[PDB]
Amino acid sequence: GNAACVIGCIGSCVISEGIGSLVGTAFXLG
Repeated sequence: GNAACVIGCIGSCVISEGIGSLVGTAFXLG
């Protein structure tokens, strides 16, 4: 997980509308 993914995870759970933001941090990868 790069530093860029961390910043994205901050607003990934919203655009992804997943179960939990904690899981959105994984999207940072792919």
